[PDB]
Amino acid sequence: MAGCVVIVGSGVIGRSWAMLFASGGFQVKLYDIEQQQIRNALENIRKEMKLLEQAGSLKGSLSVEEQLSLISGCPNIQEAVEGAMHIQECVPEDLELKKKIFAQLDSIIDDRVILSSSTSCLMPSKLFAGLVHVKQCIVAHPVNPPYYIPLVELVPHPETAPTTVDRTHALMKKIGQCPMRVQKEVAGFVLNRLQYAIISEAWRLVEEGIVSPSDLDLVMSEGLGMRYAFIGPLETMHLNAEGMLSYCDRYSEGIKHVLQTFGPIPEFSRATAEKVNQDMCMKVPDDPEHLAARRQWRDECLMRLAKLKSQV
Ligand SMILES: NC(=O)c1ccc[n+]([C@@H]2O[C@H](COP(=O)([O-])OP(=O)(O)OC[C@H]3O[C@@H](n4cnc5c(N)ncnc54)[C@H](O)[C@@H]3O)[C@@H](O)[C@H]2O)c1
Ligand SMILES: [Cl-]
Repeated sequence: MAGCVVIVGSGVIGRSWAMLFASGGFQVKLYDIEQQQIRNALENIRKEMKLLEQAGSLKGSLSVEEQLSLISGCPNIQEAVEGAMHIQECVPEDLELKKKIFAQLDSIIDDRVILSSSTSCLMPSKLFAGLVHVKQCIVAHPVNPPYYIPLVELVPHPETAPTTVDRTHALMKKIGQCPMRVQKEVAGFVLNRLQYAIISEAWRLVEEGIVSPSDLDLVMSEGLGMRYAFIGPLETMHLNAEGMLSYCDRYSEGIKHVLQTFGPIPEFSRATAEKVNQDMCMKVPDDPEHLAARRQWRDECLMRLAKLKSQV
């Protein structure tokens, strides 16, 4: 009864979105510039949904067969977007390519559909520059693997209509994800700014030999990361003293003292990358089979954690 959802780009992220939207009861049309990618996407989604069902990880109440019947290939973009209510773009991370596609869509779409990019790093102000339908534009950035990790960052353009944000929020909630709002665009949005703050100090600590990369990673996974699975950094402050003000009173002099001892932004030189890599390879060799085995274990853990979080 409501429009379908269109996925523009049936790759890694496109396929995950398709599964998310199908589980919410939405009709999904998969478009790609390569028709073979639509065919492969439909085959891989069929195979993955069977795997999820067997793991007990398939979302919502609809059967495998119900959800799969919601997803079809649609190689014609005009037909795909006709009557759509949401278009999620999932083409490669390339500003000129995204702007081209958006300019094509701009000339054919109606005033109700929402146009949403999956981009992890491009600014809405550049993506949607000069578009007639700029009010309908938004970034909805997911976290890979989005079927297990629910966070979606919603990042508007300055001229994005509030209704676009609210509609997109409600849509993300219906499919089971966890939308949040980035009020004004900034480099890295929110998630990558925190991630890169951590990477930057970790890199310096290991380059300096304060700890090995493997021990630094245990400091996170047997320590700080266990807390962060459930509570964010600001709530941690709140709970680790008698409230946030108490925590600042106790610890803020120290936080400043520690931060004032930070080294400069790394170069991330090839020489240092190679030394870090040599260390990483002791635990996880950088050939395809070893990397894929470790990612499969990672994803199983993510899936089990998602299930735990849903119960508490
Ligand atoms: N971990 C991730 O992979 C990840 C996580 C979050 C966000 N993102 C973002 O999602 C977007 C897509 O990433 P991906 O990893 O799924 O890319 P991908 O390379 O897996 O898939 C891209 C798809 O776009 C298709 N394509 C290329 N040009 C096209 C065009 N003109 N029109 C239609 N389709 C076209 C390709 O054929 C391909 O199937 C990127 O902006 C990326 O930054 C990726
Ligand atoms: Cl270099």
